[PDB]
Amino acid sequence: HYQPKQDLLQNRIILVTGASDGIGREAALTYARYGATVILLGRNEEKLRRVAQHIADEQHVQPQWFTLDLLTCTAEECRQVADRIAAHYPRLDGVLHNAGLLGEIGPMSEQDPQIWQDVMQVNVNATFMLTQALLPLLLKSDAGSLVFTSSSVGRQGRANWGAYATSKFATEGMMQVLADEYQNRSLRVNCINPGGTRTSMRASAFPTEDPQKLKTPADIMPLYLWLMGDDSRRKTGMTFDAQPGRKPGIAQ
Amino acid sequence: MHYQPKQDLLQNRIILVTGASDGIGREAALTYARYGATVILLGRNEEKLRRVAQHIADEQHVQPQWFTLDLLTCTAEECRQVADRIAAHYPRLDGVLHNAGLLGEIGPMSEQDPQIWQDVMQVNVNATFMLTQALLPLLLKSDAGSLVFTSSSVGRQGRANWGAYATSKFATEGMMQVLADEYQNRSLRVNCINPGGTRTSMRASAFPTEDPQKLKTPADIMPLYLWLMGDDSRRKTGMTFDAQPGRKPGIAQ
Ligand SMILES: NC(=O)c1ccc[n+]([C@@H]2O[C@H](COP(=O)([O-])OP(=O)(O)OC[C@H]3O[C@@H](n4cnc5c(N)ncnc54)[C@H](OP(=O)(O)O)[C@@H]3O)[C@@H](O)[C@H]2O)c1
Ligand SMILES: NC(=O)c1ccc[n+]([C@@H]2O[C@H](COP(=O)([O-])OP(=O)(O)OC[C@H]3O[C@@H](n4cnc5c(N)ncnc54)[C@H](OP(=O)(O)O)[C@@H]3O)[C@@H](O)[C@H]2O)c1
Ligand SMILES: [Cl-]
Repeated sequence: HYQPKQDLLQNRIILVTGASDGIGREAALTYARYGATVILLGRNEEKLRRVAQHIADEQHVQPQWFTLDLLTCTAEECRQVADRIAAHYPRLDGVLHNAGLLGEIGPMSEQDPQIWQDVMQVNVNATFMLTQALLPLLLKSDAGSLVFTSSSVGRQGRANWGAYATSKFATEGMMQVLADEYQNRSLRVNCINPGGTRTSMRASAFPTEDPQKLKTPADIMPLYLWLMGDDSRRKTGMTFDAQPGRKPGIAQ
Repeated sequence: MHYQPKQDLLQNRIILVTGASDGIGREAALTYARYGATVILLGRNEEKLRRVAQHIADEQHVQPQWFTLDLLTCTAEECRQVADRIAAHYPRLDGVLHNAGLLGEIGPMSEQDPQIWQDVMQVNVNATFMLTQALLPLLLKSDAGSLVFTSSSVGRQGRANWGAYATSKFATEGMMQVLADEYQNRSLRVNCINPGGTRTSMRASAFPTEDPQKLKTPADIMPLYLWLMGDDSRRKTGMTFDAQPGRKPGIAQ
């Protein structure tokens, strides 16, 4: 139902994490198609260069990319990325925290403790540290938009989703704290729950699922566009479902 | 909450309490012993733990055992070693109260110390998970085990300046729900308790201008703690309960 003009994001500088594949890749491509100056973040250089070349072929402007491994980045290793961005851009109008680690799908009694900690580190701790590093740039926007990525399991825990579900609950908590802090300020903060979407992470979570029964990243982009454009400027502290009527769990 | 069980409610129940050296955990340990339980005290401060054990020994004439485990510094191995020590002395665990928690510092996200943030997540989420995992076999030996996590009002709705702590309490609720779902067809029930504003040092740290005399004490909120460990709550799982349902979240006015 949301069909914005093709220049919705013209002149908006938007950073996308996990831009090298799946939903983040589609978000980067789509934001560029809608006029934005996109900044790509990921850990795999070759995958990032590929997405950037795809965007340059269509927009005739090469977007910049930065590699940052959220699992191993120390507190200072995130601020360094913000300094590099600040050297080339005067502000950030949007930040989409899309990067995420699934970890292990299995019972709590078997959850590998190191993997548990890695999931919490990428999805929660490093996501927080990166956010802290980028807030100054976000506050230079006339109406900045900060978006975190949750999941169906971020609102209702489900058996065998261990660290990932716990990390998505944490994500919603973090978003709500930030939304309240910036309530009457220039920055809005919200979460997007994409719902079951056709990506390799989803296929790993549900190996018996038929991915053709799922919506594609392209299909769920309207919400992604809406949160970065001016139509959502009065909305903060909310978790929005990209697929409100989708039955949670494996596709039937 | 007018729950007033018989004084023998927890007779022949082995219950482990973390953060048993002060505040709510200390009160829970004393109260469970008074209601008949064989209490196991966990904390990081040996001297504090010994004092609480002695206090229970003075009244029950049966001194409960204590184990030291620092949740901020423990490894998965150290949790298994404690569960192994417990299994050596006890045949099961009928209850586990995860009461231990770290507040961190009240302040905006832009100012949050990343090391303190990590410390809060480590104690409240990661170490709480590791200990849970280590204790599941003992809990499953109970006829009706009860696993209880401790949340907060900010674990249901995030508010400004609560940073790592609010985030960790959301995580706590999530972890509890995963566990409840996994054990719903087994003998173990899993729930959360939100004690509400209670007169403790952590509460004073969270609200430095609050008059603590306007708060209920840990003793005053015990009915829910007893209820969750006794047979009257055996068909309840996956829920988050408020010890003070008639209190508006926030500073005491
Ligand atoms: N697809 C779904 O059904 C679904 C449902 C609900 C929520 N989500 C959420 O949607 C987001 C995107 O996931 P997706 O399905 O698109 O999965 P995906 O294709 O695996 O993409 C995940 C992205 O996160 C990046 N990433 C993982 N670990 C990283 C690290 N340590 N440092 C930096 N980047 C890292 C990945 O980089 P690499 O390319 O190097 O792997 C990748 O770009 C996640 O937050 C996920 O939890 C997805
Ligand atoms: N008081 C409230 O108004 C309130 C409200 C909502 C939720 N809660 C929750 O209630 C629980 C109890 O809090 P409280 O108010 O009783 O706080 P408290 O008086 O500070 O007690 C905290 C307990 O946790 C233990 N602890 C802290 N860090 C530890 C560590 N690294 N390793 C092992 N144990 C550690 C403490 O040990 P030490 O004795 O060595 O310091 C202490 O026994 C917490 O989970 C808290 O989040 C409290
Ligand atoms: Cl021993």
